[PDB]
Amino acid sequence: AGGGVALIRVASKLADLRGQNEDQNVGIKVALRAMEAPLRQIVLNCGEEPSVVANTVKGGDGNYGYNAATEEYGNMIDMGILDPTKVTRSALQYAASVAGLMITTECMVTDLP
Amino acid sequence: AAKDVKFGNDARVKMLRGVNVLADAVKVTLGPKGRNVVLDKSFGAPTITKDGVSVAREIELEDKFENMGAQMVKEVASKANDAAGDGTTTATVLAQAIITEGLKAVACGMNPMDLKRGIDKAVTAAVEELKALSVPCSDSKAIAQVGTISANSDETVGKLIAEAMDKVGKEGVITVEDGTGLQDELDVVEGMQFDRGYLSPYFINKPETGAVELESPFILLADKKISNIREMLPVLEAVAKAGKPLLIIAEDVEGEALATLVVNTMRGIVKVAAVKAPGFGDRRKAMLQDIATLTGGTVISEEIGMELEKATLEDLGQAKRVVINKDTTTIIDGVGEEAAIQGRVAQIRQQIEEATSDYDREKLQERVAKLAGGVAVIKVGAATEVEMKEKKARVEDALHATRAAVEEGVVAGGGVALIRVASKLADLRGQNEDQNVGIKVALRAMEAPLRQIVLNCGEEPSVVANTVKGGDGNYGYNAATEEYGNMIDMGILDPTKVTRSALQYAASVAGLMITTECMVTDLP
Amino acid sequence: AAKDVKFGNDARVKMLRGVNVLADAVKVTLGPKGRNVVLDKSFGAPTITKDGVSVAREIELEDKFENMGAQMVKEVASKANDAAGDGTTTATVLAQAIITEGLKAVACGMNPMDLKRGIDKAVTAAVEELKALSVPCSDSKAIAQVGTISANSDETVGKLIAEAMDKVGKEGVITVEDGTGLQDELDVVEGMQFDRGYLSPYFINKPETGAVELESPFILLADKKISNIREMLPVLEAVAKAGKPLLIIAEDVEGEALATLVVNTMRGIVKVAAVKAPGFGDRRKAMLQDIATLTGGTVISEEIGMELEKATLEDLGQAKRVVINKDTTTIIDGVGEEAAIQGRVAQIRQQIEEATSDYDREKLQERVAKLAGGVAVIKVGAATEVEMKEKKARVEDALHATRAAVEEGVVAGGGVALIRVASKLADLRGQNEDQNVGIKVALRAMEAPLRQIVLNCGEEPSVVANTVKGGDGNYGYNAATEEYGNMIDMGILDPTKVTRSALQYAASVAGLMITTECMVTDLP
Amino acid sequence: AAKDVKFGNDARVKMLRGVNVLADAVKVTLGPKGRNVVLDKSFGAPTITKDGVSVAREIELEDKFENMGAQMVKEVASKANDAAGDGTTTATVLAQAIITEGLKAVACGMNPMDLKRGIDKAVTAAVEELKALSVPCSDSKAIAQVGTISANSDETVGKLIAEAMDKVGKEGVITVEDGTGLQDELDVVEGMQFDRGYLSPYFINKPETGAVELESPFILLADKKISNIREMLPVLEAVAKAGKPLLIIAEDVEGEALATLVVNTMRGIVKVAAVKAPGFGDRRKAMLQDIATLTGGTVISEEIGMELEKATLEDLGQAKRVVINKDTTTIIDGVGEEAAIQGRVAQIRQQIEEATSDYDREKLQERVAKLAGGVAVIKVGAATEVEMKEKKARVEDALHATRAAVEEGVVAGGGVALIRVASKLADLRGQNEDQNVGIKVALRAMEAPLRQIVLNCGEEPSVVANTVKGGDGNYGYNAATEEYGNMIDMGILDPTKVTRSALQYAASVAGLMITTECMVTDLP
Repeated sequence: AGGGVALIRVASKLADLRGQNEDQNVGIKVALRAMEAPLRQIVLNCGEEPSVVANTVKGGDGNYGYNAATEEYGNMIDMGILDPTKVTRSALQYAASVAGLMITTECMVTDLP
Repeated sequence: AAKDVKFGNDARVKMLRGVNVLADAVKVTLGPKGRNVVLDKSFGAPTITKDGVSVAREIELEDKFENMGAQMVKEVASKANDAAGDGTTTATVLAQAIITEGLKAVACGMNPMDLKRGIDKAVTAAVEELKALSVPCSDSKAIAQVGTISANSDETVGKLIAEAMDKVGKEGVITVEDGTGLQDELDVVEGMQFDRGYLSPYFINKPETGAVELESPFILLADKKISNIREMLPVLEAVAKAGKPLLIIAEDVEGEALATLVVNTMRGIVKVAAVKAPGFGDRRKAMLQDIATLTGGTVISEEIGMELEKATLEDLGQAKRVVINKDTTTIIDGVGEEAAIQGRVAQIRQQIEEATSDYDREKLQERVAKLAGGVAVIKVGAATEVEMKEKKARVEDALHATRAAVEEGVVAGGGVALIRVASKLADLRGQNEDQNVGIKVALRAMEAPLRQIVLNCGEEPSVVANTVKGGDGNYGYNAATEEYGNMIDMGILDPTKVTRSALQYAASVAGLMITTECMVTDLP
Repeated sequence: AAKDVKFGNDARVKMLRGVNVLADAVKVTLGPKGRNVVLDKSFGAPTITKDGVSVAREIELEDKFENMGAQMVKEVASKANDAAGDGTTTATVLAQAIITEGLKAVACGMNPMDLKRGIDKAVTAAVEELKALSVPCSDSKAIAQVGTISANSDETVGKLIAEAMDKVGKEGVITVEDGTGLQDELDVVEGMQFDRGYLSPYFINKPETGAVELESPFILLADKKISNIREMLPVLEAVAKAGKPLLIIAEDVEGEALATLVVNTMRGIVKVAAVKAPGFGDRRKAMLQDIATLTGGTVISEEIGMELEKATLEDLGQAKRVVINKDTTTIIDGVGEEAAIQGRVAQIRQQIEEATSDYDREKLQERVAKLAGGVAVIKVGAATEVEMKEKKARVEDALHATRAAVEEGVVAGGGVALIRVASKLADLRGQNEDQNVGIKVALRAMEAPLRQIVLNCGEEPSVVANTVKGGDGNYGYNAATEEYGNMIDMGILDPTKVTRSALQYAASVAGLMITTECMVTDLP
Repeated sequence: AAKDVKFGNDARVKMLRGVNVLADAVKVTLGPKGRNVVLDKSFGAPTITKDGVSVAREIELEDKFENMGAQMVKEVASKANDAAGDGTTTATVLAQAIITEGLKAVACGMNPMDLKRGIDKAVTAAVEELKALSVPCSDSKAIAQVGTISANSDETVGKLIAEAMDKVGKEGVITVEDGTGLQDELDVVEGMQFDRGYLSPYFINKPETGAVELESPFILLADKKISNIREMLPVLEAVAKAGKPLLIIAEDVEGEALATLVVNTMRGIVKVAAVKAPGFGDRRKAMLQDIATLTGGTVISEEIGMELEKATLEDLGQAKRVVINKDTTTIIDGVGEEAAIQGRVAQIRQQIEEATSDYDREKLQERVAKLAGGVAVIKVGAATEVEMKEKKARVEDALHATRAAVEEGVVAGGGVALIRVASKLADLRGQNEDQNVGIKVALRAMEAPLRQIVLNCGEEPSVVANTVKGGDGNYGYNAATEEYGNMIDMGILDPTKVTRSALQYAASVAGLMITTECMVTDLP
């Protein structure tokens, strides 16, 4: 399902996911909260409240989501708004990759101005 | 002195900046999850508080134009508190919301006069819709429930107020005093109340309530304007000997008489308070004699030929206690004889029969009701002094809220009554598009109190506001428990009078600021 | 005046900065290897001290917001000292630790209201766990041991306190005085104590203890509010002739009467002290007569018809000495006759038999216990005057610590009781993750006192804190000897009351600061 | 290079500032009472002009973001001029008006996407209403009248254009040339025109019209992409010997071939111009052979096996004159034989009969119409050379306006057609209130051209705009005579195409700027 609903749908299913310690648990929630950002941004550009739409999409199940073009809710696959699984997967993995590197960065070296 | 004059947008942004500083400082205290505000003092440690009235009082800004902005909204917000006993915070956040979106619409290019008219129409409609939503508070069961809720789920306070109102009536006079032991008391005494406050703020010796309180005072009664204190000298010196305070009930106290009394009391030479006599014209002189018979004194009028220089302690009336608000004076337990008081009631009660006019009849009925009705005196008891003072505070606040509930009923609390009303007026329109915007500005502003409460809880205001609007009636969001449901059943309610007053006073000043094109003040 | 208003993070970092300056200045004195703090004076040489109370008192910052921060925590920290007799330093370091990690968690994005609730739950649990760890202090052997430890291993002080408490009881009144020779003394005299402190700080003539001390004073007793000093003139002039100080026990002393007395005493014309009468209501008037019979004077009430203008030296009661704390007044060796006092005891003891209610019975038992119980008077002897003053100080401090030990027992000292308790609450959770963080913030903060003590020794706090947590019970690190072992056996212990009070008062203000969103103060 | 990035309001006010500087500079020239604009030059005296196109061209701002604003609107405004032959000034004032009120509404808090959609709906409706108001221009009487009005009331110019269009048809090709005497001429010759402009601006040798003009040129025809100039060397050197210019009609000319030709022509070694071949795919190769037969040359394709290195002057086609616009190429009086041309027409005319598809039939009809239709050549005569050049300019401008009138008719001039249309769409609404505002923004913007014209006259725009709206049809304000009346009868009219194009292109860029949230440019 497109319009960033696949990410928020997946994120809602992993509420019980935990790690080996509390810092890892926070790391999990940081990632799950971040998966709402694409949808929330799309909704913000429409001029609607992201919190309200994100909350409504999470309440539903499956490919239910918010059609940003028509500003109506419904099945995103039936409405013809979909991304290839490869682009959503790649986008998430590559985003998380660099975020992990920057989070674990303690030093930077560059030329003087 | 030379002035600084600003115009239009340049002047409006200054006021907006000013009211934002006041509103933002006050609105953090709103709701059950309200935040603390630390108010500094010159001596000692700072005051930590969640009281929006206490916070508001301190707010004064350096920028002259910004200050004017804040002081304008702050004045009308306190009138809501004087009228209904609550809603300073609520009125300040409502004012901010109307002003912010209003002044934005003025910069948009829309007509300020139409924006104001649209806001006023939306408020007028909202107040009527608010009365429909209002649940009455008639029987003494409901009076107890409202008093109980207002005193933080203390059934003893609701019991006290219900019993007190049962004695002297719903519109009767009730006063709270310090107890003399563990158990509470309730006594009816010869007393009176009239709508005339103190003539100067510097008579106040109880800054918490903001009222003058004199114990075992003498009461001077004079049908005349006291401008000079030279006439008062023989009276004031006679009062000072017995070691008791004084209450001046005259036509007025102006200039040098008022200024000298303020200096004498503030330094602490002789305790005194000055108030105007009730009413005006002929009925003023009639009501002055009611007080004289009640307190057991004598009226000193220039007409008959009696001077203040020749007055003595015997002419002065007396009582056990008196209380004076910004716009109220109360006399508790008068020394006057029962024969004289009952005799005066018989005179006025006969005049009701002889009365030809209705207006004449109605005013005579008010004079006997004040005199023959008396005053209820609740004495709050507790185990220790700290518990007695804390309980007494909850009784006074519950008594104010209960009165307002009895007058105009109660509505759903936590700012849901305003958003409920606002959702019902979606189809409300005006004469033109600028007025239509003015209406929507007002309806959007009515969500601000709830949205603020929800923000202080740490939840998303949009989500909660949207859910409350979806429902009907007294359905709302309980900010304390963070659960939805019927707000009246859950025991979260405001008197209709406080919500109404808060909205009307907020919209009043917002309308004035929106329609302001010029500001004048002294140079820095 | 115009105000400076700050909000949220901007306001919180100001308070954090302020409490850090206070805490860092005070916490260097903590522990047996505590460091010196040099406090400057305008005249003479500076004061070198290791007393956190003396250091704290001086702390005032230039930045208005930072000062507010420091003055907030400083107020509640001194309440722990007033309640338990010790723990200002400990409360200040605990407050800093909770605030630092708390305000960090607020910047993190976590809910301040949940953080506070988690802290409070952790403290409530910690206090219960602290009571379990507490070793009682019942018999007079244990009372001597605690007094001995508190007086720096002086067995003579423990012997004195044990014998004193054996005379008047555990909850009885004990006072320390200057000796008249080498050998110590202990005498029981007709006296009383009640929970009413001085009405103004400027009556204090002993700034070390911070208390009013009057020798051979007269005692005025009046059942009335004394607002004007005009009524006191004939009494004050009569007192001045005999050349003795005065004690005012009235309902209250307000405004001009209080202000004028403060000026007269401070200049040094006539020595006077003012205190409220004990209790309130009807029992206040009963307890005023207990003092009158004890001191051998007469009550001056307006009800019977007695005025302060007509009072004479014969009506005034008298004693040998009186002491007045921030919230306590003590009367030592009253002049009143044995026949009158024993007669008054017989009256009240008969009323206990006639008492229908339990509450009425319990208060009557308190009045006879105060009156018939008397006051123990320890007179500390020594060879020279310097040794007598130094010993007397150790007796007073040991007496405060011993009292607190008798009330709530003793726990392991050197900050190990807090870390021991904290290790036991690892599994403690709340309703949500923000509360869980709040709990861990509090549990981590309980290590701060020990970690600070270890830091002053020059050892690694992490290593010692880790080793203490590994052990069980009263096992801990002796900071003096730098050896591990049983802290109670090694003679390093705090009264449970001081550790409890320090933690609760520290957590109180930390909770308030964490939940603060706005600050208001005057412009610089 | 490092970039300067701005967002939202901060970025929008920069664009608004930029388009205001362009618009204000250009809009002073609008109307018959238009004001002069002095454009500076590095050498010689400045240029005084009332041409908004000339003024616009010069506008470039220092601030990078402001410049972007101006350069955006300036690009789309010139497209209206390229399409319809007029309306750069009009489009710039319309753009300013939509942008100013649009960006204001964005700062209001309204949705930019809805504002744009409302504007577009208003324009779509306006264009349809504009077509209804449009008076057709069909017969040759009306064609003369429009040409006469466009040439400043010169009936000789209208006569020339009417006769020219009567010869080659309404959609036929017409060209203007310098006369050879006093009397005018009109001749039809073998020629063609196709929609392919110059490949680089630096071929332009007539900067007034902004077009390439070559006299007695050779014409190279190649069915290939010419990237390298190494292949052209034997051809270019052969052309240089005869002392004549060259026209390159290839598939494309890219990179080094184009860059080297631009340098060679600009320095003035050999005159050359490069253009793409008409169409694409198979029909491109067909139309290249039409030109070869017309001009009397040979096509050089890689498919058959012919190289540009082996090409000679005989293979090159030839004509008397050629003209090349930004997006048009015209070939005038081809050398090709009448037998070959008529033979080629017979071939394609037979293919129309053999054509199975409609699309195939329609495109074959276009090829014969271009080839067999020919080109009209108006030669403008006058007494002196100064009069001949001035008249020739008026003929070309009148020919552009007449063309546009024949295509889509004519509407009332002086900006009254826009305000007339705008008054008819008062009831037009959208899906929500933000779209409704977007509609009104567009309708209010349509008054700007008239209001500007009236302002330049020195009259009050509000008064005139209000009077024109009150009337109906083609009633309007004649800015030249300062009298009201029927604008079509008074001889003040624009082609419907220029008013339509100006409005659509203005609304296009305004919609883009309104919906812009970010800007990126190089640092200063």
